Amino acid sequence: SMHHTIARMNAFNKAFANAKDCYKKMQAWHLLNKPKHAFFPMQNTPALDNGLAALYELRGGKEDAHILSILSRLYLYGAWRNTLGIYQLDEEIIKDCKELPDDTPTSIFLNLPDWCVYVDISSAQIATFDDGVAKHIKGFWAIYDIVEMNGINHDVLDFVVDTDTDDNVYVPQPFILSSGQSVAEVLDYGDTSNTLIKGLLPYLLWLCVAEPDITYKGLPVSREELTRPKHINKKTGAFVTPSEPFIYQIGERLGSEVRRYQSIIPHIRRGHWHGYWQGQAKEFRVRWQPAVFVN
Amino acid sequence: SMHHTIARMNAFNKAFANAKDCYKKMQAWHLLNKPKHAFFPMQNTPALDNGLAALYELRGGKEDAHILSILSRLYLYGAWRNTLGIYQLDEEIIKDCKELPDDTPTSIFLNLPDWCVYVDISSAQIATFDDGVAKHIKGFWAIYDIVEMNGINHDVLDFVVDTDTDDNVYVPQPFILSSGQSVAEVLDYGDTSNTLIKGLLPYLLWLCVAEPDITYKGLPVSREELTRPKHINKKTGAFVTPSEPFIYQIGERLGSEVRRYQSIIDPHIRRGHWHGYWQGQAKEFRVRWQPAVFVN
Repeated sequence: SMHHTIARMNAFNKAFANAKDCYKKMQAWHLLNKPKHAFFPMQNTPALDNGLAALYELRGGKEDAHILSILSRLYLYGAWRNTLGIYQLDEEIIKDCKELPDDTPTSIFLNLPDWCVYVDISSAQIATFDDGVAKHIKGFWAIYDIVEMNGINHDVLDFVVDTDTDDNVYVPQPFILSSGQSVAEVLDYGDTSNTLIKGLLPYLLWLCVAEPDITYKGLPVSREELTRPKHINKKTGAFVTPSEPFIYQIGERLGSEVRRYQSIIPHIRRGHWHGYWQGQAKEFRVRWQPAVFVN
Repeated sequence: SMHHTIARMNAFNKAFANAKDCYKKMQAWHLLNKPKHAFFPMQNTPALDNGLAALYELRGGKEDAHILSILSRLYLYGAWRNTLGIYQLDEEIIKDCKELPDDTPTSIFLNLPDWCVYVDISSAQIATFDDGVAKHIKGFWAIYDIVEMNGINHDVLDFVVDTDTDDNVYVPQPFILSSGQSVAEVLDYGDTSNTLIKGLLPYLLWLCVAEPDITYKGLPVSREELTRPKHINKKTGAFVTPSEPFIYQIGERLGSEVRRYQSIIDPHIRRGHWHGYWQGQAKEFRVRWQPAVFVN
């Protein structure tokens, strides 16, 4: 079957007929500017379509839900349509991804493989509120952004929640990274959004660490393999985009190992992230600590 | 209007006709044993009703959902009906209660005023899963329990989620306090349940700290007042139970200042948070609320 994300993206592309032209504009901007991490800034989305810019210029247009939905979606799909990476977390790893080492640097989240990735965490049974209603979080997109605040561009990681519903709120939730501070400092000093983000970072960390457990159709994908540069027509400048999503498993091998322990039935000590230091010119390391089997 | 918790409790008391007798048995047990914190242990609920005990003895009775629900509800309501304390958190404070310090002792959660309290956190917009469905957490009960694990008694705080739904899962989620350890240790080191509980602890802390903001119908209720001994008919041994809930506000005064600052702004507000610290040998703990401040 077609993934519900792809079906909703296609339906949006039909219902907003200018979407493909907007994606073409975004590509042009990216080729012009060549940003270090993002594909196209959320800030520039109003400029992409003149009718949307006009409606957005009306009083209350900057707080309209439908218009921000379309703009957020243009930003999201414009970055994501170039790779269509879907990463499904193994349930045994879901139940063990709970937190990050509190001293974790924001810089580590600059290590994502693409401009935008989709992460499937449905087994985590996390919910949220598109206000007025509680909904199951099927997954989320992580997508880079460039935000100019008081004269300076800032590296931001935006999170877009996917509840697989018609009225899904696609508005991104930002998480600043352009500082030498830690996750706790950005998140915990400076909140609904922050709480949500703080829950999603342990899952996203798999696409940032040096030693992940990523497989494609059962074959291991190394970190070098994941980062291996993709090949934009060099004589035409056009973008080539996938016709189907690329669906990976994260932590399947690990899960498989855990599933063997449970089959035996004397106890399992679950895995977790583990992080530490490396006085001056210090460094960070985070590695997964696998579940171990005792007695 | 009648609070939904009370309506569901009455409907349960009607649908399970032996409930009141079971509550009387619990009272007798309490008077015999006089535990330090709990009213009646979850462990003894199968013994309360013979038909339920018989169905519980069947293969798969132990894991049956309906039975477990009845037992859970007897345990919950038997303690809670003696006080009917409902504590509603103020919107401005709910929003600033996010976590505790990891160092926070488990012992501090022995400071609750009743055997069982209900906390209304509707505005926190927290959700959960009665499996297959996502639901809004309207509130939760915190209720003490006493559990023998491997031959020894243990002090436990149980959490019961309230989603205000017919098929609500009333099964308690335990949290051990007998250790002398900290929240982070008991929880994180040792999880779905643990995660939920971790989220709930910041709200429950208001009923444990030395300087809370609790008001009843606009009147301050001090910690000494809250903790004052209640009056069991001394000649008869009967329990007297409230006919209506006692509804308190937590953080209403605090919220009012915060509202005030917003009014002026309509300059910034630094939000409040819990703040904790130490007090080398024979050390002690302190937690206090840090209020929101107005800047510029």
